[PDB]
Amino acid sequence: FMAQILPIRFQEHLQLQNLGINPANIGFSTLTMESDKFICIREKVGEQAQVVIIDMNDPSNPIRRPISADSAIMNPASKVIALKAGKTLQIFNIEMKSKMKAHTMTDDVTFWKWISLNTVALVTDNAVYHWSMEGESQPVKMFDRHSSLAGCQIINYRTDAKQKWLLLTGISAQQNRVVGAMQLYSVDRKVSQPIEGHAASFAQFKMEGNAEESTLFCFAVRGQAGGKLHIIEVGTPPTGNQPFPKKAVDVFFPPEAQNDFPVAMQISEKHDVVFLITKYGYIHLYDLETGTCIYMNRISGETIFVTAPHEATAGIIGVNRKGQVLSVCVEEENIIPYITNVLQNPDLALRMAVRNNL
Ligand SMILES: O=S(=O)(Nc1nc(O)c(Cc2ccc(Br)cc2)s1)c1cccc2ccccc12
Repeated sequence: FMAQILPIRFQEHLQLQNLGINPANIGFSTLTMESDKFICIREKVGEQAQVVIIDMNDPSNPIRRPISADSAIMNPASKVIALKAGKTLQIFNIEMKSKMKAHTMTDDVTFWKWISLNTVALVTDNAVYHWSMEGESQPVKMFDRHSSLAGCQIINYRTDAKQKWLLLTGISAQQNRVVGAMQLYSVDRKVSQPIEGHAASFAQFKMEGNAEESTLFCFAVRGQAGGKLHIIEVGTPPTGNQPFPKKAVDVFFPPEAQNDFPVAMQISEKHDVVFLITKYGYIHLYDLETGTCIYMNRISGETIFVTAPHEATAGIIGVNRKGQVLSVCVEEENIIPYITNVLQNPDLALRMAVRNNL
């Protein structure tokens, strides 16, 4: 019953191979998507290093230039790009064709990412730094790396909106298993906590009855107990708030997907829904308040290796290994019908309508 309506809208936005990208460069080491505004690809054509910027508002006109960099990340919003070569980092203003700032690190930066409109996080083998793109400031060390992530491939770093909670995520091969290792750091406490996790995100959520938003930490893991997802408030509730009761739910994997595991998460600011993507190209939806699983489906035939928030729909946008650029968001008009008649969870249907963010 109601087999035809879905709680999500799937969209294809682009096929990068149709825009002249070599499929060999459609991967984590050469293609970045730091927000839904831009895709940046490093390509070696003949002997020439080139960097291609796809403006998602004008994608059929990619800009391609000879630029030598080990890594290239567009600003989430501005026409500004961070470039790295060896231990030397530069931030460049594209629109004004001008160098903004440069810095030479002592240690190699193995992973970097824009964490805000104006700040780029730098991960080295032993520490994490934040670097403002503005003014004269140098990178500032935020914390030292926990031994539990030693030797990991770093896969993500992110913060809460207030930049008081910092999360570093790595994976390692333990025999034939991919084991996720996170470090959660409290700026104010100066304390780290090691956490077995594969994908996470922070979120701000206003509980019924509270005047102030709660800062939530959501992570998903496939460990020895199977797939689990946790939704936890970090630190102490804002003055006047009740605390958010911790939620813990299973994360399902079908029998034919024993080697699947979580790889990405984004949280809808408008809908209070967690989007979880797996290595095999499945998407899951969970309610942020309860952890309730809303929907699961395989949405991509290829691994989706990078994601970002999709701002226009308060959804998730990603790029798969073949170059499909795809998004998923809540279908606002069919979500409650689906919850009512397919999930048959009227409490969730009621709570979503009472939030009234549809
Ligand atoms: O749009 S650009 O400004 N194109 C450029 N092409 C060349 O050749 C540039 C050369 C240049 C060297 C030194 C300075 Br200072 C300024 C520009 S800048 C640009 C700058 C930085 C990174 C880019 C990556 C992909 C596409 C264009 C890029």
